[PDB]
Amino acid sequence: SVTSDRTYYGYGDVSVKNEPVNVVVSPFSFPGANASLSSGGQGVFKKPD
Amino acid sequence: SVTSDRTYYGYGDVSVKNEPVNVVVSPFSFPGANASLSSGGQGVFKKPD
Ligand SMILES: [Ca+2]
Ligand SMILES: [Ca+2]
Ligand SMILES: [Ca+2]
Repeated sequence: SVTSDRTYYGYGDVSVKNEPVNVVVSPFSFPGANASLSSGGQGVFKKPD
Repeated sequence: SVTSDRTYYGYGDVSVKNEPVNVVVSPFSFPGANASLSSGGQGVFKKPD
């Protein structure tokens, strides 16, 4: 007696939470400790991490 | 839902404090002590430091 509207459903959800990367900074204080940078000087400074 | 502005930062500082050199002067009083410089005289005067 009923004319069914033939439509059933399925569903799902997608969760995009974080950003791809975290650029953790540990800044450099390049004259350093137990060192010295003078005017006109020339050299190299290294920070591994 | 958010469109991230994808920019992270890193930083560091450089410390140029001193001038390259210190010209310590210890002046000379060349007629010296226990010596004598006369008019028209000729000679040599030495200061090691
Ligand atoms: Ca993050
Ligand atoms: Ca140098
Ligand atoms: Ca100085």
